[PDB]
This record gives sequence, C-alpha cells and structure tokens, in this order.
Amino acid sequence: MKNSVSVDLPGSMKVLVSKSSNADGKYDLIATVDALELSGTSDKNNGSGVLEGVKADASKVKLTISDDLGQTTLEVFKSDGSTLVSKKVTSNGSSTEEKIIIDGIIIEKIITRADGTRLEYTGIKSDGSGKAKEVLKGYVLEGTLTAEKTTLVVKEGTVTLSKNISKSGEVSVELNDTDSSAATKKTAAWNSGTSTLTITVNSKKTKDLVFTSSNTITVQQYDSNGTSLEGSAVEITKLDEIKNALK
Repeated sequence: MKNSVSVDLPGSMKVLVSKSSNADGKYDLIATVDALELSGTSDKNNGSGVLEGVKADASKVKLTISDDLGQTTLEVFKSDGSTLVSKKVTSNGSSTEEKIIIDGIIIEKIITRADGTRLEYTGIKSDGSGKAKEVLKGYVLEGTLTAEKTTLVVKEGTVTLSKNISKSGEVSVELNDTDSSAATKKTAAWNSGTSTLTITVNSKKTKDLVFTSSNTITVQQYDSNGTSLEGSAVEITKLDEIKNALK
C-alpha cells in the first residue's frame, strides 16, 4: 500500500494501514492471511477494524481486529456470508481458541494456552457434550465434556482421580477408591485455596499433589508419621507417574 504503516497483531498477523485518512476521514486496511488478501476501511488509525475477502471456492472470510489491538477474530463463512464455518480468536499472552461449526452447532473447539498446552474438544453434540483431551508438557489426559464441566480421568487399581475444569476454567480434583479395606484404601482432601489434593491412607497423610497455575502437577511425600512434608516437590512428566502416586 502507498501510505502503509505495517502493524503487528496477535497471531503472527500484520495489517497495513494508510498513513493518512481519506476525504471521509477513514483509513484503508489490507492484510494477507494465509495467501488471501483481505481489505477494509476503519475510522481508527491504529490497525483496528474489519477486513474481508473471498476464497477461490466462494467462502467469505472476515478478520476483526479489536480497537486496542489485543484481540483478533478470524472467521470463514459459507458463500452466504452468514453461515459460520470456522472461527479462531486470539488474545493475550496469546491464547488461541478455534471452533468448527455445522449446522449452527459447535462441533469442535480447541483452546491453546499461552504456555502451549491445549484443551481439545471433539465430537460435540447439541446438548453440549463431547470428548475432551488435555495436551500437557510430557503427557496427555483424557475425559469428557458436559455443559457444566470438563472431566479428565486417570484410573489406577481401584482408584479414579478426576480433574474437573469449570466453564470459568477453575480446576477442582476428586479421588475415589472402591477398595474395601481400611488398610489400603486411598481417600483425599481437596483444598481449593492451595490447588492441592492431599491423599491419606489409614488415617496418615501420604502425598500432596499440587495442580499448578502452569498446568503442571507436582507430587511431594509426607514423612512416615503423616506429620510433615519431606524433600521437595517433584514435577510429574508422564501419565505413569500420576498412576504411581495413586498406588
């Protein structure tokens, strides 16, 4: 663009904005997304506004850049401009969220966190349920989605550990053991204040599992008396290490 200042956006993206406005006070915008040129005009001078383009197969594409530049939304529609096919919304430290939708129902949603970890929701039905995978540093957790919550499950012996993630993204964790023996049965107390699950066996505390803000799990053992934590917390790097903690 004759004019053009290049403006960096969330998502490696860039937009060219005219240096000056036209007679009507508007600014010209152009962007190449993938290999598709999008153009638009805006009453702001910073790169924000709406850009539009059309695929070779008639699909309608729409890039919306928020007024403060902290968020882009990229949508691809059917040729009608109204039936939404896919939508990717990128914001700060750079989460992405991508969705795919037929027929007006959201059938798939992927969320990439700023640390690279992912929640992947597949097979999503109109009642809001589907399959859930959480892609973490070293391993993957699997479970299910409902309208109320995501539940990721790990089983070891007679123990089931459930990591629940609310709509707000708040994590809570449950453990149940169908063991019939007071000698070996695991029980656990969740402290939402510390994001920590304390496992007890036969009235003694045995381990703390901390579910961190970095989307990791650490494990730390209590002394043989159940009195105090010893050593240092150790980051869990594989699913088998979670299972070891549930033995």
